Amino acid sequence: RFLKVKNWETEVVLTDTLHLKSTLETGCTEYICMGSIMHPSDVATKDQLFPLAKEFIDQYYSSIKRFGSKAHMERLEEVNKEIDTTSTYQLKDTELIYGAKHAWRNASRCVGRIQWSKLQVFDARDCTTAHGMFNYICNHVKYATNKGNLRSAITIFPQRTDGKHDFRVWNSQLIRYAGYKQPDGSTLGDPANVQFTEICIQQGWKPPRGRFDVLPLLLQANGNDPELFQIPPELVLEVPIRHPKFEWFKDLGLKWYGLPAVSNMLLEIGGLEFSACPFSGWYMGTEIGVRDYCDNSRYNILEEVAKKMNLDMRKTSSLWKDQALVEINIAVLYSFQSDKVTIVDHHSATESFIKHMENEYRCRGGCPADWVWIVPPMSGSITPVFHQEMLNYRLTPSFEYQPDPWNTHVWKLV
Amino acid sequence: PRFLKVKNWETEVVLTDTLHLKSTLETGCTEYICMGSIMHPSQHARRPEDVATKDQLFPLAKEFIDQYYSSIKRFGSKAHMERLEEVNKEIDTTSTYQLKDTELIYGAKHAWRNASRCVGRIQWSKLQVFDARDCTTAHGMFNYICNHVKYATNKGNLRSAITIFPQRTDGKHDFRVWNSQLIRYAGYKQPDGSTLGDPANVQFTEICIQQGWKPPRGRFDVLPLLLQANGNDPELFQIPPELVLEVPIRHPKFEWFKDLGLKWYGLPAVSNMLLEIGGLEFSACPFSGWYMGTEIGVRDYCDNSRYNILEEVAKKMNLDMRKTSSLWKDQALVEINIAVLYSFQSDKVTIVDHHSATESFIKHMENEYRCRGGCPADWVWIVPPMSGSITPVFHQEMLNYRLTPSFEYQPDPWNTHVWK
Ligand code: HEM
Ligand code: HEM
Ligand SMILES: C[C@H](O)[C@H](O)[C@H]1CNc2nc(N)[nH]c(=O)c2N1
Ligand SMILES: C[C@H](O)[C@H](O)[C@H]1CNc2nc(N)[nH]c(=O)c2N1
Ligand SMILES: CNCCCc1cc(C)cc(N)n1
Ligand SMILES: CNCCCc1cc(C)cc(N)n1
Ligand SMILES: [Zn+2]
Repeated sequence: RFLKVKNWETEVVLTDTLHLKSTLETGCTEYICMGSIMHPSDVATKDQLFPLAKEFIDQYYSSIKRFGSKAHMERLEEVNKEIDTTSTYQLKDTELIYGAKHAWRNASRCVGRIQWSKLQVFDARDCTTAHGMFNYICNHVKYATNKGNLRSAITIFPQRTDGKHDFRVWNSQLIRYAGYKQPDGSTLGDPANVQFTEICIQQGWKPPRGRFDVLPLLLQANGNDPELFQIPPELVLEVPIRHPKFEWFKDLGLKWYGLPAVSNMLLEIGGLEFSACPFSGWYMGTEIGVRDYCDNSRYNILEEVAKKMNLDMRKTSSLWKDQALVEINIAVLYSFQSDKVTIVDHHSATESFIKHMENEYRCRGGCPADWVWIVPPMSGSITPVFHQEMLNYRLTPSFEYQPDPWNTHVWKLV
Repeated sequence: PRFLKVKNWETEVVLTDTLHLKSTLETGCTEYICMGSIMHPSQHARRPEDVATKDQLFPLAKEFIDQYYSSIKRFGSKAHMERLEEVNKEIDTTSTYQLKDTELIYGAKHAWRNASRCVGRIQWSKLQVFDARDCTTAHGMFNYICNHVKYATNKGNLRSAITIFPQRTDGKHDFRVWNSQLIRYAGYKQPDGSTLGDPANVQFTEICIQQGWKPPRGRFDVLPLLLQANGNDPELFQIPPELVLEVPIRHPKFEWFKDLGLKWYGLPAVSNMLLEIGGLEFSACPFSGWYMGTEIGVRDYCDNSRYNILEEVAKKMNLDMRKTSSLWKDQALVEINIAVLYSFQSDKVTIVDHHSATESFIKHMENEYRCRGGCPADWVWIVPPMSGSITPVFHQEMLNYRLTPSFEYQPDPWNTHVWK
């Protein structure tokens, strides 16, 4: 069986055979599409783990042209031994690297996947304490930041065992700014992080109470209560935002951090669950300029920018929001480029994704892709992905969402 | 199971959908694959190829009549049972049946109500329905369409309307409007290789010329109507220009913008879709409303395989066009959409910006969840093609499913018509 996808701007048609390899739910049914649901909705038994592990080992030995080899059969046998005796198993280094890259390659919501095979994998499965996690994460940040010449990386902590000894980074990203609700109902800093800021303050963090306080790391090892650590400031690269034409823009006092690093997701490889696996790349400009700065629930600077632009803010149909949004996004890109911090604009990024997508169809039989997430949050139809049909399905290895740790952790102190 | 929630991530409002339990045909998606960005994911239809047997048509007829009599707090009433028996005899003796005027109006309005790709549906029950089922010729079709266009245009105070020509019978006698919209501009393949006018319409424009249309060969030549009645060869008709309201595009600050010489028509009137009610297929059912500005200014003017005028606007704005990261395309894109909205509003032609339209749709969703238990919506199509996330629909989860009556796509008639 085959499925065709068409680009309505170029008329190119690609043929997806890879979707036959999926085996997890999309959330949709034959009569309902849930393609726009954010999350369409504790450990595997021995019998469940066996075929998951086999499927992965089979896929890895196939990836390296060794399917059916004596080394393939011996690995299968070895894995079955571990599951039988210990109810789990341990990946080889080569399998871990392969699995981490393919979770990225399989990430249907990610437009930056042309880069998937250039991922630096840091094996942290020997870590046992939150201090050790802090060390590993500092090394990751320093390596990935590379003085502005950003390099993709992931650090992988010990896999889940019984579910009572999970490793977790409680932060949603490694570097994010604090948010403080004020008595008058206003918000200082990032409104998205108000809740996590409260948790930190409660654990003993002394907040500077400013607009751009880098949050501390809150790190949990082996199921223990999480612990606070301050990332050394010299490892946090930041970019002050200015505009190439509006000299007043710098007077907004805006800045952002250079390294985007998701730390709250779960990496599944061969049925094993890596609940702490922070990974980092580099920014597409609209992530900061459209969402981070201009979401109503975020920094929400459209009004102030539009005021300084003297826009007619009485009618929506003046498109003052649209005009201000573009300029903010110009500033963001000009600022990172001036400081020689890696960043990609949404036009360049989506153009590379189409080339990546077509290469994937040729060499792999397809490329699962989430149009709802791939299309940038501004100027959608002037990017090539808008006109690109895409098929969404779930391949494993994969990155998965997981409950926030403060909703499931049971505390131990006092 | 028997309820699905959708969340708005800006407001945290959650809505609970039970209406999807009434969905009739396949979305194309499965457990394992989502086809939500496929233009035509499914060929699942309610009636086969053409002239159905009794056991194929009657169950669909009964379902629609049942739904209509339930809608008006009857069901099982005397008139409902007689209507069932009347449709039964009509199918028995003609292999089809005829809708009452009330059923036809109910069906048209509910096809619009069920149109998951339409952001305009808060207006769904305010639709003027012109019954053109007595039409027999392309000349009569022309007369019906002129009246529709004049009524709908209403000197700029646009009014939504649909004109419904006779239903399909055996599939060799279809009524068709060959135009994709009642009013579009021609597109001309130039000798060097470029394209003059609207590149979307090059094929249709060439069919028209091949049918004896004499093209003025300009950038905004209103195409003729190409009308097909009762399966005969289609015939060309020129819409009287006084019925075709147009808006010259100017900009409220760039005085040079008018010198671009751009304009657009006021009336968007889709004429290539198929209206399905109770198993009956109306292959010619032109419907019109009024524009959301982005439809002209983002897609019509700025798509690559359309008018592609970002280039010119950008030069005149003196933007840096060396690299993409200057966002010169984004910047010109905004100015063009400002001009369009300013131009329509200045001439008092109905138009809605994408901020107002998406706000109305969120309110329409809330209304529909409250009274109907759900609202089918296609996020891929509802979210505007610019500034997506500063509109409220971007942050609104939506469920998509296929309710009947409905508007369906159908093949372009020149791929299927056997000429005489
Ligand atoms: C290298 C440059 C990269 C770029 C430009 C990029 C870009 C993006 C963008 C724009 C999104 C949408 C995120 C949002 O709007 O919140 C995204 C999502 C995602 N990316 Fe990439 N990314 C990059 C690297 C990576 C790497 C290295 C990984 C994993 C090793 C990764 C995995 C993911 C995943 C799992 C998501 C989905 C996150 C979610 O659903 O919340 N990406 N990426
Ligand atoms: C009254 C104001 C209306 C507005 C502002 C509006 C807006 C829109 C927009 C922006 C689209 C996306 C189409 C595109 O981007 O090409 C659309 C699609 C659609 N609308 Fe509405 N619409 C209106 C009236 C109507 C009416 C009166 C009907 C039917 C009686 C209708 C039925 C549909 C259908 C069936 C589609 C899908 C068409 C397709 O897939 O090509 N709309 N509408
Ligand atoms: C591939 C993609 O589905 C296709 O280009 C769609 C996307 N969303 C759209 N949305 C609207 N309103 N109009 C369109 O033509 C499209 N095109
Ligand atoms: C409701 C909707 O699914 C939600 O707002 C999505 C839409 N598309 C997105 N696309 C990206 N890249 N990031 C997002 O957070 C979202 N949010
Ligand atoms: C959930 N989205 C937040 C940030 C997503 C992301 C991740 C990565 C690795 C790079 C990037 N540019 N963006
Ligand atoms: C492919 N759709 C083109 C036109 C869509 C449309 C239809 C109607 C009735 C109104 C509107 N504002 N837009
Ligand atoms: Zn789907």
